[PDB]
Amino acid sequence: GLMQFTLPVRLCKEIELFHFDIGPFENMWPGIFVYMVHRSCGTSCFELEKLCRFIMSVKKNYRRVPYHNWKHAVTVAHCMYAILQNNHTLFTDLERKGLLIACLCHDLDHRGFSNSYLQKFDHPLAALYSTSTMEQHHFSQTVSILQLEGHNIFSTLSSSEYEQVLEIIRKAIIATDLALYFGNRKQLEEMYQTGSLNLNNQSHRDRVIGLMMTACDLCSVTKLWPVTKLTANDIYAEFWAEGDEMKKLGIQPIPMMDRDKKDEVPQGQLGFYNAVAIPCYTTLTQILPPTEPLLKACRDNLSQWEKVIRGEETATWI
Ligand SMILES: O=C(Nc1nc(CN2CCCCC2)cs1)c1nc(C2CC2)cnc1Nc1cncnc1
Ligand SMILES: [Mg+2]
Ligand SMILES: [Zn+2]
Repeated sequence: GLMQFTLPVRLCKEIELFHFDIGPFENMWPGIFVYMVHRSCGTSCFELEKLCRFIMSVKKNYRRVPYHNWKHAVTVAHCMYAILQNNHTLFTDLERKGLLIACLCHDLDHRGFSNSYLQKFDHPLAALYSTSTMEQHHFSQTVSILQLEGHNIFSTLSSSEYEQVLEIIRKAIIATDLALYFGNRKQLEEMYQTGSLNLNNQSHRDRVIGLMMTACDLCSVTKLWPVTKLTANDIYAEFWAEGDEMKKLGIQPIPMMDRDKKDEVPQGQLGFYNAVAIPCYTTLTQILPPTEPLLKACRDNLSQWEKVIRGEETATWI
C-alpha cells in the first residue's frame, strides 16, 4: 500500500518527456508500466498483486516478432502516459485506468501480418472478424486475460463502471486500425474548425481518444532520430516478411512490403509522414495543445528522411 515504484534518476526525469525510449532491459519494462499507472492513475487504481499478474500474462501473449512485440506495447503505453500527464484535468478516472491498459493490450498476439494479408491468406480470424480483423482479436485476447483467475484488475468497479471501462478499451483498441484513422481525423478536423468540437459529447470524446490511440500507436516516428531510424528497420523486417508471404500466395506485394525495393524506403517514409503521421499530430495538437512536442519531433524526423534522399546522410539497413 505504501510501496511506490521508483526509477533511477535519468529514467525518473526522462520518462516524463514524450521522446523517452524505454531502453533494452526487458526486465525493467513491467516496473516502468507500474510506475506510469501509479503516477497517471493513483496507487489505489489497481491491486498491485493482480496488476503484476495481469502485466506478466499480457507479456506472455505478445510474440517474438521484430516490431509488433512487448516493447511496442510498453512504448505505446508510455506515449499515452505522457499525453495524460500533460492534460491532467481533461480525462475521467475511468479513462485514465482504461487507456493505459488499452495501450498495453492493443496488439496482443500480433503475428507480424496486416489485416490485408490475413484476408488474402483466408485466415480463420478473417472469417470471424470481417473488418478491423487483428484489432477485434486483440480486444478478445484482452477480455480473455482479464477473466483468468486473479487477473481481474477492475474487480473493485461497479457493474456499470466495469462495462464503461471495457467499452473505453474496446473502442481504443479498434481505433488502432489505421484504416479507420483517416476518416476519424477528417471529422475531427471539420469539428475543430467549424467549432462544433464538444468534449462533453460522448461521441466527440470517443473520436478524440481514437486519435490519441493513433498518435500513441505511431509514436516511434516521434523519437530522437537514432531511435526512429533503428525502429524503422524493425517495422520493415515485418513488412518484407509479409511481402515474401504475398509472393508465396502468387501476389506481387505493394512496394513498402517488397524487400527487392529497399531503395524506395526513404520516399515511402516521406509519404507516411505527409499522409499519416504529420496530419495525426497536427490535429492532436489543435485539440490538446500540450501534445505539440510530438508534432515537433515528427517534423524533425521528416526532415532527417528528406536529408537521407539528398544523400546528406544514410541508413546502412537501406
Ligand atoms: O512506415 C509505416 N507505414 C508505411 N506506409 C507506407 C505506404 N503509404 C502510406 C501513406 C500513404 C501512401 C502509402 C509506407 S511506410 C509505418 N506504419 C505503421 C502502422 C501502420 C502500420 C507504424 N509505423 C510505421 N513506420 C515507422 C517508422 N519509423 C519508426 N517506427 C515506425
Ligand atoms: Mg495494431
Ligand atoms: Zn500497435
